[PDB]
Amino acid sequence: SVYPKALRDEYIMSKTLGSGEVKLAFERKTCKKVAIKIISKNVETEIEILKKLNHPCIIKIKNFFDAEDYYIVLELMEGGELFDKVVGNKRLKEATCKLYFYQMLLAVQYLHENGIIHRDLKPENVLLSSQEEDCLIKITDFGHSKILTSLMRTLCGTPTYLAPEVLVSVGTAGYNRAVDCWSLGVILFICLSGYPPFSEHRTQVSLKDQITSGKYNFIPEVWAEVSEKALDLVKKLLVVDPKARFTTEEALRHPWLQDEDMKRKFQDLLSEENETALPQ
Ligand SMILES: C/C(=N\NC(=N)N)c1ccc(NC(=O)Nc2ccc(/C(C)=N/NC(=N)N)cc2)cc1
Repeated sequence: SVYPKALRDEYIMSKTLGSGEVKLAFERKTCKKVAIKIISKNVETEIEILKKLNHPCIIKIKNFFDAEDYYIVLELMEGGELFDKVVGNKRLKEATCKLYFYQMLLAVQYLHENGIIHRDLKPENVLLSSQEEDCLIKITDFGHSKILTSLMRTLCGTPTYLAPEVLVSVGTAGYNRAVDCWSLGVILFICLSGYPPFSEHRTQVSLKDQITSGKYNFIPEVWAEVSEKALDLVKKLLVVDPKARFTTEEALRHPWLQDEDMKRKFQDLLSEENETALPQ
């Protein structure tokens, strides 16, 4: 078939960047490059979540066309996916891990402050600003995300007729955001080590069983490279109990992230990006 005429009106379409599919396009008005995500026919709440969020490490929506398929126009991230930096047991300098992870933490912190849980954080959904190693990252893909109740309403009686399991669920309610911190844990583990914590590669233990026990695959030889501090943070994010797991605030306060050089590099990268006159 063809691209829709409203899209064609504003954009010249071009090569595939990835794949669900992402294409290169040029905005006609500006002659600048954009990315167009095509979702073959919830997207309208993803759009509405993305419209309202404003953070430098979260992807912005430029335009939207709901046609035969959906078309989401976004800023082009020249560095591609973090996934490509970590496949085939490739891995990043610990310093590069920290810079990227710091930014992931700020993004997810901002999400959680604003009542949004992402629910699908993985290396594919972390985009790099450039092909430089030191760059900005943005989190994308909010198609599984949730806005943070019926429980609160339920607890306004008088539980004369209320079922025990509802009363039991009160102990653990309101920690759904901790799933994001788990994922961040897994991504950090991968970035630091070049391999996955939980995997069916050369184990008899099921993936499910590995995850619910929290018994990640530790290969000391791969990790001898890595600081104890980095591994300590991983350990606090890969905690099975969601009430005990580190929050993004706790992670940002961890020794590993008290790194003024890393933080300066990030502030520098932001300035470069931003780049109107001000009173004084
Ligand atoms: C230019 C380029 N890579 N160059 C390179 N040398 N690797 C890019 C490759 C992939 C790439 N990926 C994306 O932009 N990926 C996205 C963007 C948005 C989304 C969204 C919003 N998805 N929503 C959804 N419901 N699925 C998903 C994936 C950007 C740039």
